[PDB]
Amino acid sequence: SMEQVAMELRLTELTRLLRSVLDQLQDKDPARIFAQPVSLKEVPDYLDHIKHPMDFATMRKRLEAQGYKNLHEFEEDFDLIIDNCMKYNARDTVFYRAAVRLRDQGGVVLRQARREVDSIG
Repeated sequence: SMEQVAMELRLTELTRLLRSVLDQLQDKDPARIFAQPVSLKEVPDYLDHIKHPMDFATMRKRLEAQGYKNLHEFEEDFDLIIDNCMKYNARDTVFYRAAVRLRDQGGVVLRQARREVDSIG
């Protein structure tokens, strides 16, 4: 149908906007602490601590399969990245501190993205 196509153009455009959002958030992580999944070879107990792992490469795979239906779902995944780190790592670690900084800096980007998603529909 013509509607399904219209729907698919909006998903594609949302994907377009979320790709730009993802690139902006990932620039706030110059150390690349959040770039890839925590290694289960290097942290074999990780899943005993963290039940839903997340990282920027995994978000990117979901993104490119148009797997985010709305901004809320995308934010949920970003928030997992931050929250998993803040639980697994202690407060006095470069990891925890990197997550705090990513959260603080990402807030600005996410604030405007919500306005853009509401605005452009």
